[PDB]
Amino acid sequence: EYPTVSEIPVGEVRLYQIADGVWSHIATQSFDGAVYPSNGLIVRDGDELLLIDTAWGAKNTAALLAEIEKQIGLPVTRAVSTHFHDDRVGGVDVLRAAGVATYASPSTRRLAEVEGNEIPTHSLEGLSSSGDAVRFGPVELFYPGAAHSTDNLVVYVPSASVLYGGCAIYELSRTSAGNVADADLAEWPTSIERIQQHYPEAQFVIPGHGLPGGLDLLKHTTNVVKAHTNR
Ligand SMILES: [Zn+2]
Ligand SMILES: [Zn+2]
Repeated sequence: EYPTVSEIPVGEVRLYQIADGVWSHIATQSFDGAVYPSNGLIVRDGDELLLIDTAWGAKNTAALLAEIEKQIGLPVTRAVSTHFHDDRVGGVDVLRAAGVATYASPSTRRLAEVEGNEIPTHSLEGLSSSGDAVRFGPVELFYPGAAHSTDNLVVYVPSASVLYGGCAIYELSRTSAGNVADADLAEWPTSIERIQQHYPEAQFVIPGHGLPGGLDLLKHTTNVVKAHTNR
């Protein structure tokens, strides 16, 4: 039922309905000869849509917009990128050209610039300190603290009890650390516990990469990160 790499041709995107007015988007990218899936989120905002994260590249992100307009048929008016990596900002230029207002925290925008990645236009205030939350249309944005990256945000949809962890949260099948080049291993379990404290009622938890689950994914991620810490 949830799509994997084997169900997604190169440069295509799939939409998966999680709950009423809430979808994930799933795309793939090839890295060093292996193929990785990646998730974002789409949340209905009345008669418009809010996008969370690009689909990891210009071509994928163009495909995403085409699939949204085919399947849902409401305008994507705003996009939020949850950290500075290319799976989150890669395609911001496509979105911007298409008339989508692109947003990220000032932390994310600065780190994207340093990496020479695409840079969302707008800055999101009110997310600079661990435990900070702001409402953005139909979602709450939450800065849990440094984890996968120092700027990583999580997104909650209160209407549907959907928690989107992005790349701060690992799927259950992931048994060893992923890309930790930009991580704060020391703080990552603390940051996960802020998430648990703030969204204990979450019914659906979506990782940045791989299969949705429940709140078990939070402790799962903590285990993996602590094991890596002790490598
Ligand atoms: Zn990342
Ligand atoms: Zn990622």
